[PDB]
Order: sequence, then structure tokens, then C-alpha cells
Amino acid sequence: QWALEDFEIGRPLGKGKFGNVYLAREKQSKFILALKVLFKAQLEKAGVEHQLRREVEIQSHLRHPNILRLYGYFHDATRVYLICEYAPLGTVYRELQKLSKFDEQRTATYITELANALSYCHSKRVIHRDIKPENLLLGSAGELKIADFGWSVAGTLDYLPPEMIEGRMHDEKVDLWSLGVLCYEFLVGKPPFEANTYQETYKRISRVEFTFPDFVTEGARDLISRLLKHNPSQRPMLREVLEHPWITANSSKPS
Ligand SMILES: CC(C)n1nc(-c2ccc(NC(=O)/C=C/C(=O)c3ccc(F)c(C(F)(F)F)c3)cc2)c2c(N)ncnc21
Ligand SMILES: [Cl-]
Repeated sequence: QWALEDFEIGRPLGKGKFGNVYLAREKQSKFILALKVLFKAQLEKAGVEHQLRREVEIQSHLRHPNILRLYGYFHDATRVYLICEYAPLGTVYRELQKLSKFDEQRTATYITELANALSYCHSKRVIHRDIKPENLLLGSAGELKIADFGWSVAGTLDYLPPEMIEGRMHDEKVDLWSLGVLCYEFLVGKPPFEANTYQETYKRISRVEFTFPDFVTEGARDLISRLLKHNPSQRPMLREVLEHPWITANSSKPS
């Protein structure tokens, strides 16, 4: 029902391949938000029309504080427009470049917010990803928000669990593996399986080979070792992560 004439456009927040993201403002309420413009050309060049169909109807019927909200959408027969929540503080990725690594307080809270978001997703029968730092945005108070970034703004091997790479079947447990890769990146400043080649990285993931720098504490080492298990069924539940000693002792956001 929306139309482009309903919005004022500000500066470009990101130019990508499929399109751009602009700062915008609904004319009636003066509400600030983000507007994605997707080119039907590039959508036509590839085959995602059905894939585009999916995400939208889902994200629409999806309301949670740690999940970027999608408000609406519309088209003009050459372009596709998405209306999203605007997240003023930017990307967790850029923060990690600025600070190098996070402290246990900051990390424990991020993990808490991610676990809550993921647990909501599971309840609505949904499995997301790859929750890479570049797909994690920040609200005005500093609170994390899962975007499921369109790449309108690594490799992606570093965040995939063993079962997904090797060709085997996978379930909700893939999210617990991601959570542990992320927890480690937050405290150390790089993912635990990073390497100069795709081959070595593969090898380290499938064989779960990684180590800690001295400064990582035992309660941290403990939670990460429990998420990073080759056998998916041996990975904890989201619920047990929220109640972990290291989490409860360092997180400022309640479960
Ligand atoms: C750069 C800055 C930091 N930035 N970026 C955002 C931002 C956050 C989320 C999105 N959402 C999407 O892109 C969704 C795309 C798709 O569902 C999709 C579906 C089917 C496809 F085939 C595809 C395709 F990619 F294959 F085409 C995509 C977009 C921008 C943002 C924000 N909301 N607030 C503040 N700053 C912000
Ligand atoms: Cl092993």
C-alpha cells in the first residue's frame, strides 16, 4: 500500500550490488527509518524472486527487540523497496575494528541478546545465520539487532559448523555453533578457525582444532568449549547458555 512519495530521502548508508540503503523519513509522522532499494534487474539477473518472496512475509510477522524490524514493502515495476528499522550506532563489525576486542561484560551481554533472539526464532520455527559481526547492528543505547543483511554494503567458511560444510543434514543446533564462534571472536578479535587458506580452515573446523590466548578466563573457555562440539546433539540448549555461570556473572541484560 506504501508509495515512494510517502518518504523523504537522506544520505546513502550503504551501496551494494543488489541496491542501496538510504536514511529516510516518513512524511506524515517525521519518523526516521531505513529504506532499501533493490533493482529488479539484478534480481532478474539471478534467481531469487521466490527467495525474496520468502524472507519478507517471514520478517513481517516477526516482532522482537533484538531483531531488526521490517515494517513494510512495495514496488514500482523496476525496483523493490524495503522499509526497515533504523539502527543509529551501526555494525558490531565496525565496533570490533575500533576496539580490537571486547571485554567480558560487553561480550556476555551480546551473547545474551543473541541467545534471546535465536530462541524466539526457534519458537516461530526459524533458523537464521550466519550472525556474522557485519550482520549485527546496534540500536541507540548500544543493544544488538540481528539484521539478516542484504549485502548492499571471512569467507564465509569461518562461521559454518562441520555438518553444513561436509554435506550432511542440519538442524537448530547450527545456531549454537555460530554462537560459540562469535563468543570467541568478541573476546579475541578473530574467529577461532581463521587461516591463510580455505583448506587449513576446513581442516580446523571439521577436526575442531582451536586454542585460547592466555587472557581468556576459565568461565569463558568453558562456555566456548561447550558450544564448539562436532556432534550437534552434544551442543547445549539456548536455555542453558542463558543460565551459564559466566553469562549470569558478566551480562548486564537479564535473560
Ligand atoms: C549499512 C548500514 C549500517 N545499515 N544497513 C542497514 C540494513 C539492515 C538490514 C537490511 N535488510 C536487507 O538487506 C534484506 C534483504 C533481503 O531480505 C533479501 C531477500 C532476498 C534476496 F534475494 C536478497 C538478495 F540479497 F539476494 F538480493 C535479499 C538492509 C540494510 C541498516 C539499518 N536498518 N539501520 C541503520 N543502518 C543500516
Ligand atoms: Cl573431533
